[PDB]
Amino acid sequence: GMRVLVVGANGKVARYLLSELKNKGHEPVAMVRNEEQGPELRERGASDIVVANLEEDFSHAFASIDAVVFAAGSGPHTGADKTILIDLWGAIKTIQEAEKRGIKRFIMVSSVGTVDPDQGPMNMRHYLVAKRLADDELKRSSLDYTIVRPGPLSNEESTGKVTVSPHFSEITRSITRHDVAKVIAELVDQQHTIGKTFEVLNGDTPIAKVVEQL
Amino acid sequence: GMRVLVVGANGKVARYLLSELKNKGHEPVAMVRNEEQGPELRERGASDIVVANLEEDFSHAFASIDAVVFAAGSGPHTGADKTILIDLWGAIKTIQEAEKRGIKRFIMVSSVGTVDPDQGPMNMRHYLVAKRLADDELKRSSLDYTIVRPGPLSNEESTGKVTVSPHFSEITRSITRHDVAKVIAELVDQQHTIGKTFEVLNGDTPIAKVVEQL
Ligand SMILES: NC(=O)c1ccc[n+]([C@@H]2O[C@H](COP(=O)([O-])OP(=O)(O)OC[C@H]3O[C@@H](n4cnc5c(N)ncnc54)[C@H](OP(=O)(O)O)[C@@H]3O)[C@@H](O)[C@H]2O)c1
Ligand SMILES: NC(=O)c1ccc[n+]([C@@H]2O[C@H](COP(=O)([O-])OP(=O)(O)OC[C@H]3O[C@@H](n4cnc5c(N)ncnc54)[C@H](OP(=O)(O)O)[C@@H]3O)[C@@H](O)[C@H]2O)c1
Ligand SMILES: [Cl-]
Ligand SMILES: [Cl-]
Repeated sequence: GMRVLVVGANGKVARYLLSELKNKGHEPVAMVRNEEQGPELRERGASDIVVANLEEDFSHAFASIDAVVFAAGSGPHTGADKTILIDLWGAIKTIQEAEKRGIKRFIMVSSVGTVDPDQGPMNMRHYLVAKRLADDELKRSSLDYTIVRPGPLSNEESTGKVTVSPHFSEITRSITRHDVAKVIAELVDQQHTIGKTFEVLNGDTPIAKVVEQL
Repeated sequence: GMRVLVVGANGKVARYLLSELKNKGHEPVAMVRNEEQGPELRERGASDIVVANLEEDFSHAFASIDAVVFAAGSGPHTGADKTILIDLWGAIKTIQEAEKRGIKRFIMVSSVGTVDPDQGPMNMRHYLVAKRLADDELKRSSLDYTIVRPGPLSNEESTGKVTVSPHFSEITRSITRHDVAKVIAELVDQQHTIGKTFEVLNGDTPIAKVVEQL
């Protein structure tokens, strides 16, 4: 059972992820910007709460941690300034802090669209570049990484069933946030998933079996 | 005499740079987004004009080129989306295109503030990260690079006199855009400046002598 720091722990995927990690026998440590978000994240599955901000010194957050999941993001309501500062620069600093501390296991929540950002919708291209460049920083690191690139996210209830590819030639489906969380929790302690980058949609294959074959 | 592609050739520094390169015996090739900008850049010193856009396929621009100067930028009037897409992603693609083609000589026009972007003014921090990460991409490349980090830019007339440092412990001065252009033109064909990153302010030392000692 790993102590897993969830960076971005108040987000929609992350919230589900706290519960998925708990029920896999892990100890989810939720990182939050303000202390008042903590009580409900404990109800959702967090073992511990750490109050830290990616824009400030957040090194204290990484104390006694076995694995990091980067699930943070600025979102569609803050500017492209925050896409740079959170999704890209924040991720880069989380990676450096994990190396510094010797935390080997790192799961990146990325996105489809990142293999070829210049072919993505112009209105999204800045986001896709930010995600891509963060992925590349992880790929250049010494960490035991896995990069999960979900398709378009939905808020439907979990199906428990997905499809994966190193890279789909087209994206014609969505994935529920519940199911992304399930995928991450399934692979956090799977050594055979180290060094893997994959895209994930809802589909027909049970999540446990998909992860077995990654 | 080198054929020097000036990326961002319609900008304020770049415009002066066309003339500085010409009068050093180089052939400045101005890259512009639209053809109508070309006639005046020829008057300012350009030997040739190439019409290309960093957001589209611009590989044709790099034909018959000996050196690249990246002097492009989104500016304070477009969004942080364009800081990502031009200053960072555009630079990254220019670097890749230079490697692809075997163009060895690359001069980056960067900025002070990049050694420690989190200590810079919050309103500028996204820009400083973009510049920093572009600099790091160049530093990881196989190119014969020089990175010039000017201080705050001014539109005063050239003094011809500067101060340099690997990194100033404080910035209490500006530098004219004329003088930045002079610095770049001075070092483009100087082999001893390869692998050098430095900050540059106006000061007391003639530009030729500063470059001799880099
Ligand atoms: N939308 C899509 O269709 C789509 C597609 C592919 C990939 N994705 C990616 O999937 C990820 C997870 O999705 P999601 O729906 O869970 O996103 P979300 O609900 O926006 O989660 C983002 C979290 O990041 C946190 N955060 C923001 N700034 C922070 C900072 N400075 N320090 C620490 N935390 C900070 C937020 O905190 P607060 O609670 O304080 O706001 C929020 O809880 C996204 O981040 C996105 O990049 C999305
Ligand atoms: N302001 C400061 O105090 C300061 C301090 C330190 C460093 N700097 C850096 O110094 C650099 C040079 O300064 P400057 O004053 O010459 O800037 P500038 O006048 O804004 O020059 C930027 C140029 O980039 C071009 N450009 C924009 N998008 C492009 C694209 N997609 N493809 C090709 N070209 C594109 C613009 O073209 P158009 O002519 O079509 O607009 C413009 O000519 C800046 O880029 C900045 O990063 C500035
Ligand atoms: Cl793609
Ligand atoms: Cl600095």
